[PDB]
Amino acid sequence: LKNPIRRACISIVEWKPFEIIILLTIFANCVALAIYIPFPEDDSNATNSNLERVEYLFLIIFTVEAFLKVIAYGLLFHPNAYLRNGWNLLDFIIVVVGLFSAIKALRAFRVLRPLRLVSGVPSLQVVLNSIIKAMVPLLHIALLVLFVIIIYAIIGLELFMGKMHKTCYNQEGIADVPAEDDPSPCALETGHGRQCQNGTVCKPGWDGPKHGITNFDNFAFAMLTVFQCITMEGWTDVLYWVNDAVGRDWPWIYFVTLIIIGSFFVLNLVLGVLSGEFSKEREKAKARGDFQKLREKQQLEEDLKGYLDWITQAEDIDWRRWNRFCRRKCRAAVKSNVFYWLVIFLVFLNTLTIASEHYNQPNWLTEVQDTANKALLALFTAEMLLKMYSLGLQAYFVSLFNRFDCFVVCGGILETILVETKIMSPLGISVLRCVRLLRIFKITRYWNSLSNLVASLLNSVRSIASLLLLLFLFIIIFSLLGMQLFGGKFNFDEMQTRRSTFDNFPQSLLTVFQILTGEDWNSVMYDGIMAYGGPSFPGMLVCIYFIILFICGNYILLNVFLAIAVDNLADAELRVLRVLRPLRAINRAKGLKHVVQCVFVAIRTIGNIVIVTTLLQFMFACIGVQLFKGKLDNVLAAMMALFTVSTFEGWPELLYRSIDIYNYRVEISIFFIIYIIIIAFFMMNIFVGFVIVTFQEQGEQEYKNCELDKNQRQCVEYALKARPLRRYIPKNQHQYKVWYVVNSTYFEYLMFVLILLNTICLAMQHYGQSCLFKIAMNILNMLFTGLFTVEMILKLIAFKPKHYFCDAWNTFDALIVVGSIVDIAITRISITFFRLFRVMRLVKLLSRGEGIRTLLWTFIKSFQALPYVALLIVMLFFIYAVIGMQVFGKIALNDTTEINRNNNFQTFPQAVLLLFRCATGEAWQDIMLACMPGKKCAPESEPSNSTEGETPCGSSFAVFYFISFYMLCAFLIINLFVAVIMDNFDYLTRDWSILGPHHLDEFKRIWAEYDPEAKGRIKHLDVVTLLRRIQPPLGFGKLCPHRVACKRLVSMNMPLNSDGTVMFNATLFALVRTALRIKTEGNLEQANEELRAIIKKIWKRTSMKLLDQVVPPAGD
Ligand SMILES: COCC(CCO[C@H]1CC[C@@]2(C)C(=CC[C@H]3[C@@H]4C[C@@H]5O[C@]6(CC[C@@H](C)CO6)[C@@H](C)[C@@H]5[C@@]4(C)CC[C@@H]32)C1)COC
Repeated sequence: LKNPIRRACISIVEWKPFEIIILLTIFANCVALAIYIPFPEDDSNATNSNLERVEYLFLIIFTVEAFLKVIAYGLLFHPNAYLRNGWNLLDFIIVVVGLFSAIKALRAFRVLRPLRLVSGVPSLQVVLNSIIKAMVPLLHIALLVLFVIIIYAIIGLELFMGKMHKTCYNQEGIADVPAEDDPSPCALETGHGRQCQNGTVCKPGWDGPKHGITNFDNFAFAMLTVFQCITMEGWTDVLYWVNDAVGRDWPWIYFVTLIIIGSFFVLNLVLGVLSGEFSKEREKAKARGDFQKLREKQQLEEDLKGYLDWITQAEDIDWRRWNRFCRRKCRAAVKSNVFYWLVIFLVFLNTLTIASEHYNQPNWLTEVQDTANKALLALFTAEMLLKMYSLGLQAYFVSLFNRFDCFVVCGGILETILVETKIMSPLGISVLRCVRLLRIFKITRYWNSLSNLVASLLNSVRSIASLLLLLFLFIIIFSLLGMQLFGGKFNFDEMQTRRSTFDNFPQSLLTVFQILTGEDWNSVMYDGIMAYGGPSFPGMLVCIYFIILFICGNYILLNVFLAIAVDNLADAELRVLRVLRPLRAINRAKGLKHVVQCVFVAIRTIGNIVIVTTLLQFMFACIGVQLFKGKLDNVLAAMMALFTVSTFEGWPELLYRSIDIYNYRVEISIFFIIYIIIIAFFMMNIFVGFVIVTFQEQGEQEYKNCELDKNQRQCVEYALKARPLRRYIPKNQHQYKVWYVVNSTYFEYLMFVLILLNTICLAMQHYGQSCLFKIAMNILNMLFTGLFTVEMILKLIAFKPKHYFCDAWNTFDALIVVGSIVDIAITRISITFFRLFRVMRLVKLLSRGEGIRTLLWTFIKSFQALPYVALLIVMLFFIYAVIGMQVFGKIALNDTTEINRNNNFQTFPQAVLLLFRCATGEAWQDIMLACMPGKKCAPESEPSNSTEGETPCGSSFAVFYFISFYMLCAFLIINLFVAVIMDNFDYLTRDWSILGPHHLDEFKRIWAEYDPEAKGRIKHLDVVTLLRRIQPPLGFGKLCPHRVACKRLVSMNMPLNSDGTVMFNATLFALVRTALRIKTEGNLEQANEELRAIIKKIWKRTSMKLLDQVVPPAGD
């Protein structure tokens, strides 16, 4: 605290150019660290030598800036988070520089420098703050995944402990396989791993993972494997591996349960993000009403144009006289609808003429195609001057739509004039055809169903710019960190050209992008860990770097998808055909027939959008193939055919294959971006249309309130049905005191730590097995069983066995006890559920998350509209499963040809498995490509001698059928998501911020619990002793028994039925009165209307009139 001169004279240096120069310095540092040519070890080629010295200048300017800030602010620089981050970065940099100068791991902290750029730039701090704040309330949800990612993993340790040790090394350290087949053990019960290679040896070894990484031993490896499986990428590979290793049909249930739990968790996270976004899309947005401001702006524009037309009419209604007379006729003629129809027909005909190019290269007609184009200019000019003559000079020119048309036509005529002469790289025909596409924008003026969409697309870019910049900066920092960590260490002791590397900046950036997309990232991570950190205790430090790079990346992309949701918010602002019974049976809900009707009535608009996108593709393909891709399918079908393998699963495969003409017009790939991006918007816009359709399907079911209020009506109808309970407690006081004290936070914590160390005994079981650790875990298991028996004995007798089988959680722990006593009576595969019971005790931790279990109570109990969609999806599976049997019979299972014993189809359960695998999108393109007309299918039948060279297996129709199946399944799961989010809208997106009605319900449950006496008639001298604390949020304040004693004892009359008898229902009604607004005695109008309209229109209580016997003491 010192401000005579220096503090006053140093806080003045806060110029805008000062921050500009600081940002320029940061950008220069980022560029300097960008190249930093990596070397194996200390190669001073005069480049890194100078980059070493530049760091001195950067450090000194940063530290003088920090000193200025510290002097200016004193003990206020530190509390700010970003200032503290910058100070810590600077301290680390100066410390490492000093340590190096005194005499290289800390150099990676320099990579953290670009983050400081976001510390000062506006319009980015707010975005990052909103992003980090949105995910906080959902953090608890993420914790659940941890439990899951442990639980099932433990199951594997029980069932797949060292099941990959046995191999099929042919002679000595070499398996009898082409380095691809899993050397499954020569099991005593044959059927899997037969290893019939005419001379085989089955010996223990490591022939599982490509590097011995994802083996189920070494529990951390099991966790890595289950995490890799839970991301929906390559789980079929490990499923086939384990099925070949141990046997068929036994373990698939585990993976199916894992995948369905993962899907449910994804749904839950999406609903949580929905609630987080809705908490701000309406609140604080309807307040300022910026949408109303935009509506006012467009209304003002419309009114201005109308009044200007009025003024033009007024001036026109009265040398020059002939010109004025012709002005009226010119202004009247252009407004005729016949003229507009003729003009639009001419424009469409000309656009068809310029689009008549069918990729041919003739000469007799191409010349005819030339001159007419020039005439089109006249056809695109006559209106123009008329709009400059019929309408005002400054009126028509200023509309933000027709001005674009003027620019387009002027550019087109100038380009035509230019291409009339010679020009290198003309592109004139391309841009002329592109502006002919813009003629359809006039067609877009009519039928505004696309004009509104394109206006929303134009609007959304300004908001999405910040998010895309943040994502680009994020991938930049992560690419820099990846380049620093490896720096060309991808030797692998091999020669084959790896598809990715971290030696140069662009290749590292594209590798990071590919990892973020999740395509083949597992193999890249395996290679990265095997480069230096071989499987061991310190070798896993690399692996975590990948994991974060996915989640913190993907979530952001999902947040970008949430931004897309915000953009959406911006867009919202003949054999066995006897199965007809379900069609008649499912006609009861009637909640989806309207959905089908809306979909099949909007399919026309969907097809029109598909057609216009196909026309755009035709234009782009014509331009590209006429200008490039010169041969040393079709201009409107080749892109579609590529898209059949480029559905966002295969375009990364295209990049993967093309990373090896070569660079001749690679922009098509980026075109394959933009088009897909256009789809990724317009289809999303169609989905946004579907959103509106869902808003019409389910969002229009709000009907009329027909009650006193909107939320207080819900409170009244919720607090009038609440009834008091008793909660009987037995006579045993000592044992129940032991329950209250011992069986409490202490007991649950000790149970959690003991089961955790039990897992450390079983989850962390020794790799392979050792006799010492074996007997250690045996005796520890005996001790655990003993302590479990002791705890259940003290929880059984002390709980008054009469009351033992009453509570629901008591029955749950009773089931746990019965599992334990099964354990002690059997202490064995397929019966070792008791150990799972121990991991089932981990599920008990979820109970301790009562605050989150309500979420579960709203999901698993949400099975009200779920049965209808579930029946629809299972009948879809039935109809699409039984139909494939006869058409794909004799599937021709063969080893290592993508159709094998694991890929078998003739068996019904395996066919279901295959169709489920295709449903999730796990490389179903290969499945589609595995059924060709020329492929032989089980040449065992008598007329299969290939006499005519014909394979009796067409199967060239499953592509369209499976595409339709994928679309239907995606639409149905979207429908179920909409159903569940609508079911939980009055639960999650409610007023849960501070004073949500569910908080009132929880406090009602507290009232049912907070009064242990349960005497029914609680005295006024007794409620002050215990019921003094009523409710913090709803109550007036912490001035018990009543903060407003006068109001709460006069308006709510002091209850004195029997020595101050208070009724639970009467007290709840009093709390409602505190929430509602009715005055003291003499409120006959509002109070009597509320209490007598109960019979008719407020809360139907014609029966159970007991309220009209307890309220007259208080209210009636
Ligand atoms: C009482 O509250 C309702 C009321 C009336 C208006 O209803 C709105 C409620 C949210 C709702 C249904 C609306 C628009 C965008 C909808 C989202 C589009 C995204 O599409 C998905 C589907 C899966 C992905 C393919 C893309 O993301 C979802 C995550 C997202 C979505 C289905 C979540 C729910 C959203 C309309 C006032 O609310 C403003």
